Parts: sequence; structure tokens; C-alpha cells
Amino acid sequence: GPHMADLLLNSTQFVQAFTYLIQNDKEFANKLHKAYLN
Amino acid sequence: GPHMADLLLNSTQFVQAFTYLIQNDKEFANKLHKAYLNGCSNL
Amino acid sequence: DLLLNSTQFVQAFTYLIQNDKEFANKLHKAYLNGCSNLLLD
Repeated sequence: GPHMADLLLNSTQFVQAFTYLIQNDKEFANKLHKAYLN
Repeated sequence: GPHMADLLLNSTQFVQAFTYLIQNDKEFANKLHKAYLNGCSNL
Repeated sequence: DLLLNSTQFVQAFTYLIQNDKEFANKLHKAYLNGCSNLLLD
């Protein structure tokens, strides 16, 4: 039984999934800076 | 409870929910921010 | 290195996820994968 609350984007598992993604995606920061400009 | 699988967000709903959460949830935003910094300095 | 602050980052991220479809989908796949683990155990 995963809970209804466990599937919210801000739950542990997802934050973990996202931060891992962001922290490790080499291009992410460029994509991010280039996007402050625009 | 209900059938959890039915909570599954499509890519458009996903972008809506994320935007909302990153804009109104300080904890959420800061964790993503720190992942950004770390990424920067690590890479 | 620019190094945005958390105010600047939210704005940039919000913009990114709304406009760069490649990146949004990447996050969305991350999310689906998390969902899969949870739901299909």
C-alpha cells in the first residue's frame, strides 16, 4: 500500500528522482542559464 | 483506498503541477536549487 | 559561472519546464520511472 500522498511530485521519492536528475544532467545548467536570459 | 495508478499525470498535467509546487513550496524549490548548485560545482 | 539564486532559479526553472519540451519530458520520464517503482512495486 503506497499512499495517495506518496504520488505527489514533492514526496521523497520524486524529489530524490529529480534532484538526482538535475545534479547529474551535464547540459541542465546551460539550459537553465540560457533560460534566464529568455 | 482508491486505485493509485489513476493518479498518473500526463506530461501536460505534470508541467502544471510541478510549476505550482516549485512556486509555492519553499522546501521543494530549495532542494531543486541545491541540486543545481551541486551539479554546477561538481560538473 | 553565473550561479543563480533561489529566486532566479525558480523563474528560470519555471520558464525552462514550460518551453523546452525535451527537458520537461526528461523530468516526466524521471517521474514515470518513480511511479513505476512505487505502483508496480
